[PDB]
Amino acid sequence: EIDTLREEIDRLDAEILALVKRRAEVSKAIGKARMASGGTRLVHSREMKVIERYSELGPDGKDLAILLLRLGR
Amino acid sequence: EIDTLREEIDRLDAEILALVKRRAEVSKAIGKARMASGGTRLVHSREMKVIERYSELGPDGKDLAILLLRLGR
Repeated sequence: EIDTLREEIDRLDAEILALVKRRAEVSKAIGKARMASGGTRLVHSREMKVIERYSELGPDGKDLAILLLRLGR
Repeated sequence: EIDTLREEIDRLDAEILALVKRRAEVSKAIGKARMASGGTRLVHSREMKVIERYSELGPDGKDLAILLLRLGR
């Protein structure tokens, strides 16, 4: 049973890593299109709603959203 | 196009949040079974391999693994 639980963590990490890699590539695409338009970063609106969604995990959820933001350049 | 990219970030965040919530519940299950056996935490072996896997994202990947570990009690 602890074996099968650790195996399930391995699967969840594989999925999370794949999604996070892809979120960074989509974010960098967005940031390139925005910087080619000299557009203003959506820090107070968009990025705050991203943080709010992860905040449901607690304090570590806000820090997680912050890393995801750093990761997306 | 920036609209459709932001929509794809919304989907990736929804998936990541769901997986992270579940990883915390599996981790807490593992930690309960381990503490009921008075077993030694696998800090230097298991948790280091968890950090190594996320390290492929860079430095923010190691911090991400560290949060995932904190999140799983």
